[PDB]
Amino acid sequence: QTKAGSLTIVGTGIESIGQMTLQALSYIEAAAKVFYCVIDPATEAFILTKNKNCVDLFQYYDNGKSRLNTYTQMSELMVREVRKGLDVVGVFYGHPGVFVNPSHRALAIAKSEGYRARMLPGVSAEDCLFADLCIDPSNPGCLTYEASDFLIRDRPVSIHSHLVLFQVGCVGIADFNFTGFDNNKFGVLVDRLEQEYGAEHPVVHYIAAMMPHQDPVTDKYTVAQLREPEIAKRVGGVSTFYIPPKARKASNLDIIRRLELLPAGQVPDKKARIYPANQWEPDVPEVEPYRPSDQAAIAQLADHAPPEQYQPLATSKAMSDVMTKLALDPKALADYKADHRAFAQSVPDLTPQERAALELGDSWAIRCAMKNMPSSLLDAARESGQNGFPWVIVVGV
Amino acid sequence: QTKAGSLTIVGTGIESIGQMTLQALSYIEAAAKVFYCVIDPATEAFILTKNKNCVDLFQYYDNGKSRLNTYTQMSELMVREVRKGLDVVGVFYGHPGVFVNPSHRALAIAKSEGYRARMLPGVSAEDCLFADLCIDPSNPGCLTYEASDFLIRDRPVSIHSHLVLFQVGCVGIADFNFTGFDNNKFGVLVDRLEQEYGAEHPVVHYIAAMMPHQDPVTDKYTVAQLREPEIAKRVGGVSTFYIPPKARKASNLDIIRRLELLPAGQVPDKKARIYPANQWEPDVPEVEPYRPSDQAAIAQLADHAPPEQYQPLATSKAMSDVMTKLALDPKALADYKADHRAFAQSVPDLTPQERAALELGDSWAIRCAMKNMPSSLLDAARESGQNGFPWVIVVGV
Ligand SMILES: Nc1ncnc2c1ncn2[C@@H]1O[C@H](CSCC[C@H](N)C(=O)O)[C@@H](O)[C@H]1O
Ligand SMILES: Nc1ncnc2c1ncn2[C@@H]1O[C@H](CSCC[C@H](N)C(=O)O)[C@@H](O)[C@H]1O
Ligand SMILES: O=C(O)CN(CCN(CC(=O)O)CC(=O)O)CC(=O)O
Ligand SMILES: [Mg+2]
Ligand SMILES: [Mg+2]
Ligand SMILES: [Mg+2]
Ligand SMILES: [Mg+2]
Repeated sequence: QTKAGSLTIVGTGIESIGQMTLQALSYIEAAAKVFYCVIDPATEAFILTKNKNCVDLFQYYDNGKSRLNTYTQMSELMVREVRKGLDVVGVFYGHPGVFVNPSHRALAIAKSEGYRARMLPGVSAEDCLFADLCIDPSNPGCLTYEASDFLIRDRPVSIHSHLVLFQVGCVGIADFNFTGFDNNKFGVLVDRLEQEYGAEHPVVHYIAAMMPHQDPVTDKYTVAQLREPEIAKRVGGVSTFYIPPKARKASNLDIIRRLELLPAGQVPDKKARIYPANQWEPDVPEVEPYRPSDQAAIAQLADHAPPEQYQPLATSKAMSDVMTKLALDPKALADYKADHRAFAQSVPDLTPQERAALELGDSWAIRCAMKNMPSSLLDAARESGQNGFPWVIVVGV
Repeated sequence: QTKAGSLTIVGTGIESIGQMTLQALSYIEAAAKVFYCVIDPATEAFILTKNKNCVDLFQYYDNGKSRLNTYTQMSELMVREVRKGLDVVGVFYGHPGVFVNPSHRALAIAKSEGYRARMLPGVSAEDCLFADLCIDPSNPGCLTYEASDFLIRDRPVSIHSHLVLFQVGCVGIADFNFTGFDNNKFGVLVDRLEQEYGAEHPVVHYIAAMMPHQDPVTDKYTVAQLREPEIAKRVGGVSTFYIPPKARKASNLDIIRRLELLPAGQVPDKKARIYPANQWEPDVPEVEPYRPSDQAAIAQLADHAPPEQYQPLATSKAMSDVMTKLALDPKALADYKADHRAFAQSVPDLTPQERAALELGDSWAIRCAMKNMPSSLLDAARESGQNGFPWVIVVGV
């Protein structure tokens, strides 16, 4: 049925220790063997306190050694231990599948040979970028590329959307050196940005803080300023560029008609923007945070009561404790998945409904047991024909 | 100098409890007041065990009430408490700035009025998508849009890169209903996908697991199949689409020359792919994981030793403990930032070098204190002219 051995690949996030997820920590602690690739030493020291059997993958880089040969070796070290029947965890900084080769290789090999294989997501450098630069990828869309790939494959830009470029400090480099990369082809990237955006358009040099007390680098330059030797020298191995839009894109009349966004009149202007505006975009006008409509909405707070169809939390200590244990104890989760009914029978202090919900394991049953559903909602809701009960959208266009 | 009151906005991730970051948890526990917007009840119950003063923001939605008026109210509830001098935490599921309006509004208002304001990144639905579908945004680039915005602004697609569309279950809808959205304009999205990709191109319906024991939905359909009523009905409020590339893009000869990727010969073919290949892409041929070059690299593992310029961890329990405390205790971090020297003096058992590094607070000093730097590296490295010491790149194109 199920052969011995598994591979779980997890992330640490970017900022030391704090940006690791609770589940990444729990799998590191439970593992028989840990392999890791991180930048900062505080995160390294933290990992070594959590498991007695760790190996640093960074020792498999070398001067003039092809990165592809290093990545083949990193992946094989992990899969060898999986073949021996061990529960193996690989750890990469940030998100372990965002701009990472050996994680995807090791997982695909493990899966093809019939072992359990999973990647757990983490916080990427792009996630940090959205938080520190105060932008949302939804407004007005986001394009993300590797800088060398961007140039070699002539990947398209959209002047109306966000652009994010990773690896701007090693344009055209296939190998490794411990002292760092000589970024002498950086001018080729700058020529492309001049062609697409113009010499006076802004580019933001972004470096997320790796230690908890440090501030991020968020330095705006013109495309032309990147040609200056003193500025170009600041771009290194953990540098990312953000290039904001040049203009606002107009609406399509045919789509406005078919989606019925009309009172036989007209919608707002393409530059009638929702507060707040993108502060990096050139010549962006100031947007009013408290318009008359905003003021009227705030005035309604005084007499507000929860709507009749709102579903209040109504659970117990015993149920909350078991759901927390399933999220934070990998051994308990494996036991539950192997036999829902046996596991559910063994949990003390659960109510009859709570016990029945765990026996089934269905999402809607568990939700039903933990939230009170009013009669007004169920009379209008249409339950059978959950799939159609989680509706929490927090943005509008 | 510094007025009373602060706003910190944090995320919970997508999968219940486990995908919260260690720092998000620590700020929730330290807060004077917590405001939250989450989908699953186990995460809600968990938050309420961590702070005694919480408010559910979901109660400010209502039937036929504009989402913009709800978002104005959500933001004002948070900022009102900041103005009173309290340390306030707002909590949104996933990443709190990815497809979220009220977080960016509240933070911008707080910052403009002179209060401390910060967003901490979290794990988004797109982060989960990369992990569960086994793709990397770097290969071959990624475009991300809101589905209604995609249609109304006629946003461009690239047939050679990844495409991700959020909010495919509420095409054209500006308001709210507790029983869910009537997605009767879904056919308009399908027409656009047919125009761009063709009727037989794959589309993956993705729903990340929200509870720890459930599997994700990863269902492939043709564009044509989305017109069938039984399939269209499965798309809801937590549905995202992934559309894989149609073809491989060729290399630019001028860039190959200027980056010097030539031995007076030729590079690999545009479909000479690195293992593993994208399994969702149509008519993708099978790629060999163990080529002769892979086999030779693995053979070198037997006689491997760490290179002479490798930097081993060399720290102490006292130093590791303080760096962990700064990441996990917001009060300790604030104390350290207010007076580096006073804080550093008060930590017992630190060595002279460790103590001096904390007094300074500079990244390179702390790194120097925790890692042994060999003489071979420093003779070639060029320290002064760290910025140019973190070089850990884990992918090649
Ligand atoms: N502290 C930091 N700030 C900004 N970008 C960073 C960074 N650390 C790494 N990067 C980006 O990531 C590239 C290395 S690739 C590894 C990325 C990592 N898995 C992640 O999830 O983000 C760098 O060249 C840079 O573009
Ligand atoms: N469990 C899930 N699986 C896939 N997509 C999801 C999801 N939950 C939310 N989404 C996506 O997010 C949209 C709501 S917008 C909020 C997104 C959230 N802040 C995040 O970081 O991901 C949904 O319409 C859907 O496109
Ligand atoms: O050639 C294409 O197909 C790509 N663009 C063509 C126009 N490109 C060129 C560019 O990036 O400048 C975008 C544009 O400028 O309109 C249209 C499309 O999305 O299919
Ligand atoms: Mg993690
Ligand atoms: Mg253009
Ligand atoms: Mg979080
Ligand atoms: Mg096209």
